[PDB]
Amino acid sequence: DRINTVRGPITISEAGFTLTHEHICGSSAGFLHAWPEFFGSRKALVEKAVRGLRRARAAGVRTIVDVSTFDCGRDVSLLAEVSRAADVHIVAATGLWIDPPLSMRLRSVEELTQFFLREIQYGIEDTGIRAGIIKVATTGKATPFQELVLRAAARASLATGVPVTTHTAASQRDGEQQAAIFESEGLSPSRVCIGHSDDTDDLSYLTALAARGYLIGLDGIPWSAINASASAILGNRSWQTRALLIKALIDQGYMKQILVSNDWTFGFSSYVTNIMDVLDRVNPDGMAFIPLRVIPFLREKGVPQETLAGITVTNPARFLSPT
Amino acid sequence: RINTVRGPITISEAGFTLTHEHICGSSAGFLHAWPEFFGSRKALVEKAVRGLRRARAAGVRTIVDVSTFDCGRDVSLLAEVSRAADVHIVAATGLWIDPPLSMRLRSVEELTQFFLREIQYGIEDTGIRAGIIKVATTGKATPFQELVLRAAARASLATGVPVTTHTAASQRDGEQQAAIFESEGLSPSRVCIGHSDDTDDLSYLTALAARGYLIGLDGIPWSANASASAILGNRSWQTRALLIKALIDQGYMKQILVSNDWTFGFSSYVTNIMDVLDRVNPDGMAFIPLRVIPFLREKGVPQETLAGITVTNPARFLSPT
Ligand SMILES: CCOP(=O)(O)OCC
Ligand SMILES: CCOP(=O)(O)OCC
Ligand SMILES: [Co+2]
Ligand SMILES: [Co+2]
Ligand SMILES: [Co+2]
Ligand SMILES: [Co+2]
Repeated sequence: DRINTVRGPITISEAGFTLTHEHICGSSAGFLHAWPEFFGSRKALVEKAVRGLRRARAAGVRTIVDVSTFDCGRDVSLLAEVSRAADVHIVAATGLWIDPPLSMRLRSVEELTQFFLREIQYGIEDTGIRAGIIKVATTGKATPFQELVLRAAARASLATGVPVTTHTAASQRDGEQQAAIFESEGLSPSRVCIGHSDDTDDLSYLTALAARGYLIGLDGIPWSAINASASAILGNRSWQTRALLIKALIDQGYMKQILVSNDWTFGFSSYVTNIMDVLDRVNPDGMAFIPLRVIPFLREKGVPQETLAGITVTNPARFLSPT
Repeated sequence: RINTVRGPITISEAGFTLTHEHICGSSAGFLHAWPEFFGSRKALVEKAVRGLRRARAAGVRTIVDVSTFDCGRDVSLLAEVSRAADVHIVAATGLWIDPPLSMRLRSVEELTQFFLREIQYGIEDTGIRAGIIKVATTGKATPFQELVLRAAARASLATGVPVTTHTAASQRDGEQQAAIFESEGLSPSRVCIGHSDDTDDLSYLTALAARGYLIGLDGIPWSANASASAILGNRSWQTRALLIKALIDQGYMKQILVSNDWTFGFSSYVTNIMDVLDRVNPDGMAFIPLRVIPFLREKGVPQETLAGITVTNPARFLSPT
């Protein structure tokens, strides 16, 4: 009874192979509840999510961390249903993403701290489900509100021991501004993951954050566009280029600071209409891309099996553990 | 028949109707995720029930809650308060000033499907159908706001359900809204140009009323630090109320819709705004029948005209045609 999941508290050993940055549905607050037909139906979305996590479990995955926040349309009741049906542990998230509504964006740091603490200590909505991770975001230079979210995330993390994970515009080196704000609040670097870090080839930026104790979120491995709307989100860099960054950080002695994931989803309303149809053709493996296509690739390049097992099992366990 | 949060009602059951009100001004999913922001869900229900009972004792029989999906409309809350207070509440579809990513990236065809499902099928999984479409512009319409107005027009034309708007009246938004609605084939009699009491430009108001539009003089009690005087304004309630008399004197009594634009919870603004609002207007939703109606009677407006504005006009507006 260490890590909080959508099914209740589980132990460190029960976690196993863990994908640290995933989504069941990328949406907006109240959207799935108000317009389920957008995704065909709520039943069609549940079935697509259950089939996907079952194929991921058959490939080796035992736990996924759903980093969808309130404004990313997190519906913990959906997460609970798909978790139970697929028999895969799902860790829920609190925090705020890139689309906070007026009722969230006009709040103070004290109020946001109360909201984050409520979702971790009491529960999310009326479900009783407690969050086991805090997700925050910046897209370049932090807005005055985003600074308050990062400070509230840090204050909520120090009071509960629950980790913090971030969304970044990696090419603009956001991890450094996020890191500076977290440390100004007294938050330990070992409790933070700088996500979307595989969107850049700047190894100097990655190794420096890793040297301070930060976990590097190399979470968008299958995202490649090799269509203006699809190119702007997937990027023009291959999956191999993103995957070689895992090898590059191991070679420099930072195997303990790596967190790998797919940043996959089954429903996607916070982008263009038929993006889910384009995404499932680029990567038909889905969340099963890390154990099926990325792990045997790194084995062919010379990376040992024990260090890859240390990145997928030991690192997320230490990260998700309340300390 | 008009759809309410408790089901369909006849034109006669509507009675004295306030056409632009809110039980709670919030954001989508907010009340469900953070009810303690309002003290508790129970505290918000209790405040709303007492406020609606005060409105009922003053003569109000129906309120039109113009809160949209993005304004945090919770029809289950509206249903609970309507039952306890014995006041009919008409719910709304449409989009307000804060659409999230999943809404702002949608096409006109997709938004039309959404507005239609809330009117024809129901809101969420509640079975409660919307009886009005709420839209918004804050100055010149953004490309997205133009799509919302067109989708609102298409939803209205397929159902007969009316359209009510939010405007930046000082910038004369009603003229552009009118042009967009008319380009879609929407009859002016199915549209209310709201927040029209935010301007003293009578020429702009009469020009729209002459074309057949309903003029929403909906923020009568809104009068005044920085955050307070920003939305409230420097003009008195009497100046806002005299716009009702000014339009009757020009022969447009049938084109007037009056309301308070009140709320019992407000999270989509600064923290203790509710404490500021409750002292500016202690009457709440009872402001229109308790203060505005006797004021207009003192100025020479007949009771038959006032009953025409508060009972006849809203009934004709809400009735699907
Ligand atoms: C996946 C949907 O959310 P996101 O990770 O912010 O999108 C960019 C990868
Ligand atoms: C919640 C009410 O929002 P609004 O009617 O746009 O503004 C009221 C002054
Ligand atoms: Co992200
Ligand atoms: Co993500
Ligand atoms: Co308005
Ligand atoms: Co309003």
